Amino acid sequence: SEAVKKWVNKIIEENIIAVFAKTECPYCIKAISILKGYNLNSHMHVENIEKNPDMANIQAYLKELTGKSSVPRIFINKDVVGGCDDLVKENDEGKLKERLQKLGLVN
Ligand SMILES: [Fe+3]
Ligand SMILES: [Fe+3]
Repeated sequence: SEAVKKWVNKIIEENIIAVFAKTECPYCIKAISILKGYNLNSHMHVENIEKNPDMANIQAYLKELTGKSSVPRIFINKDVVGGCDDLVKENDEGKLKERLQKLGLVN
């Protein structure tokens, strides 16, 4: 499906911060909370791909784009951040703040 790919693409391209998640997903919730902690709400979109008839297609495409099919899947300005563990590594090592500074999202 070109449709599925185009839909995922629109989410990644129209939102600087894009998070693909699922229902009752602790590491989705943790990653989303970290990002909101940087006051990124206005530029974030969270998509629950479990509430979707094409979940498996979406997951397979996210694997093609990022190397993993699991949620959460996190993109920042179309760059692959990865999962919540990747986000925690970038956050602790100063890379997440640098990303956001280059985007004008944090001073
Ligand atoms: Fe449950
Ligand atoms: Fe949505």
